[PDB]
Amino acid sequence: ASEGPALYEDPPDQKTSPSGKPATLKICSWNVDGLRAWIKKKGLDWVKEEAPDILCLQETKCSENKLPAELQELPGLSHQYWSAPSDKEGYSGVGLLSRQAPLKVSYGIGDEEHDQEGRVIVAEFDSFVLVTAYVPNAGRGLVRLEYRQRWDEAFRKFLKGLASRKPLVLCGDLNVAHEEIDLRNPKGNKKNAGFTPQERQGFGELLQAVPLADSFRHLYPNTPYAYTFWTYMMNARSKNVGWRLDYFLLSHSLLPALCDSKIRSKALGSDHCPITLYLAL
Repeated sequence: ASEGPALYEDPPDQKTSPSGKPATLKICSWNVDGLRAWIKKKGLDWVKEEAPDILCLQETKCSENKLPAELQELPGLSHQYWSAPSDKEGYSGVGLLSRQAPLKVSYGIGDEEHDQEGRVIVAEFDSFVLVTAYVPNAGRGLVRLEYRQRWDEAFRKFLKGLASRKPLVLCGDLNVAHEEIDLRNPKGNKKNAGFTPQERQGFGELLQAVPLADSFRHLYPNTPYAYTFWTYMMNARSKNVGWRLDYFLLSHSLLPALCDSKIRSKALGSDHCPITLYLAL
């Protein structure tokens, strides 16, 4: 490869808003790459250290009926909701674990075509709606890119609907590095899943249509080498050859409440690292 190590030190946790209000809500999002594999790699021990109010998980690869028992040993996240593929098999899948029960939990995006792979959970709270998503990969050889574009449109229109009623927080694996700054090797990936012009545009359209703001990039518009994903292959993580695929996207009305948007680079357990959002609601 042409890449060597590129340093990134995630700055300190800013736990107060620009107005001086302390953070009241702490959300953590993490593509676990297999719930049971993740647990075996002591992912839960890190959740305990982070002590989030809400935990959102993607790629659980686990049915709602076959959760591992250790999730019961998770103290302050007793309200747990799961969505998995309708075929009841072990792939994709998302989860949402919360300190308090949402006003309402929904699954999918109200479109039968896009709701069969357990990719979305909607949790409505008093002052905002939380959506966690595992966006369909464009696929090897981009064989699923045409569907991904259909997904992008439907998902975008769905979120616009939600945001019309309450402020929206979208988090999870959106499977795209928006800009060149969001991955280590933009040049060699323009025709690969996660950095096709199609996918990058879909992200821009998402920000515009709903509308939503990239919380991390809002606070750190010029910070390079901040990634949330590295291939297991090729010693990529140690060299920091990665992609920023995991986001917290906020309604514009929530920006005054934005305290910080973190990337927990050193937390192991998956090929993705956790991200954490501080909000002063």
